[PDB]
Amino acid sequence: PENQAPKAIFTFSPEDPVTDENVVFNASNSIDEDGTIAYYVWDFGDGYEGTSTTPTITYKYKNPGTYKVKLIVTDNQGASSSFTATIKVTSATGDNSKFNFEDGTLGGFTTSGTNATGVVVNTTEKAFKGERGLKWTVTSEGEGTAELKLDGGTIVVPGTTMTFRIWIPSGAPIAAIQPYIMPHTPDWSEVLWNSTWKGYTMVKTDDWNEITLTLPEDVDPTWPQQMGIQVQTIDEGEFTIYVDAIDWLE
Ligand SMILES: [Ca+2]
Ligand SMILES: [Ca+2]
Repeated sequence: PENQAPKAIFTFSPEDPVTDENVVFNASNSIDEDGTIAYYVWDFGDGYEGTSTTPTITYKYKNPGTYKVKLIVTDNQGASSSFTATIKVTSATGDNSKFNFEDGTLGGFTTSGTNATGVVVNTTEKAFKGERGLKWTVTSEGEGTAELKLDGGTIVVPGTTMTFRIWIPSGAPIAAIQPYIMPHTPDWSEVLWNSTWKGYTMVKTDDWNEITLTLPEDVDPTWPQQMGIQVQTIDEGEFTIYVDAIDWLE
C-alpha cells in the first residue's frame, strides 16, 4: 500500500513587495492525499530558511532582487514534495537605476529639436522611483521632432536591453514617441538606428509608460552611441514629458 508523496504548492501576497515589507506565503492548498502534512520547510532564497507545522508564514526581504522561494512539504510518513516560485523585491525608497537622477543632475542629458524646442530640468514634481527624475518641456511650432539625448561614448554593450520610464501627457500635439539608441562611427559616416516606436494612440496618457529597447548584438562595441527619447510633433503646442529610472543590467 505505497505511501503517496504530498502535493506542495504556495502563493504569496503582495505580488510585488518592497524591501522590509511583509510577504505572506500561503501553502494552504498543499495536501497529503493519503495522510497528513507534518511540516512545511521554506528557503527564502536570501540565505534564510524557516519551518512551520501550519501552511502560512510571513517574511521580509532586506535587499532588492529576484529570489527563488522553495517550499518542501513533508507528510506523516516522511515523504516530501517541493514547489519553487520566484519573487521580485524592489527598493522601498531610493532609485538604483543606471539613470536615477537622485543626485539632482541632468546626468549628461541635453535637448535638441527642429520646428520644436526642448528644455530639460531635474525635478521632484514627478518621479518613477526615488524622489527625482527629468522634466522635459517641449514647445513645438508645427510638424517637427524633439530629442532628449545623451552623447555618447560607450553607453551599453551590444545585446543590452534598456528599460525607459516615460510619463506622457494627454492632449499633446504629438504623433509618436520613441526611445532610441544610435551607434555611429566617430566621424558620423555610418549611423545605426535602433528604436522602440510607440504611436501616441498606443500609449498610456497621464501615466508612466515602461518601454524597453535592445541594442542588437552585432553592433560594433567601439562605436560611440547616442541614447535618448525622440518625439514627433504634428502641431503647435507646449507639453511636458517626465523621464526617470532608465535601467539595464551589467
Ligand atoms: Ca502521504
Ligand atoms: Ca529617480
